[PDB]
Amino acid sequence: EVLVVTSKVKKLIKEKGQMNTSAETIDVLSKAIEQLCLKGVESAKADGRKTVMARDIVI
Amino acid sequence: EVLVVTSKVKKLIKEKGQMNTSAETIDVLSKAIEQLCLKGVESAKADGRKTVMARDIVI
DNA sequence: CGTTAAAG
DNA sequence: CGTTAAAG
Repeated sequence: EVLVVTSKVKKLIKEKGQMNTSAETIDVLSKAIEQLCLKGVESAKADGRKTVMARDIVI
Repeated sequence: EVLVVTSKVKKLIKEKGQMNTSAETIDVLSKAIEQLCLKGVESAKADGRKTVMARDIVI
């Protein structure tokens, strides 16, 4: 379910912008990781590989 | 440094694609979270808010 | 040691 | 910020 380290995302946002982070922001970041991983699976399989690589995460 | 839950990203990729996940893939996912959070800070500040919200993470 | 509760 | 879970 939760694919981001909430404490570290909040520490980064507080330190860089002096701002809080909503529960829903954490949810969007987790869903974003999920979709990157699933599209990374498609890309590695399309190339016949058994490993998702950095080049499979299109950003 | 590491903003993704590595064990859960690897579990997701293994379960969904029967594939391994490279060290460099985890690094790209962490860098992707970092850039989303920093762009989220810019968006919330531009709107004069003290909270990064779901609508500040443009995907 | 990051997450979840709830003491101060 | 101490307690409760569970990632590393």
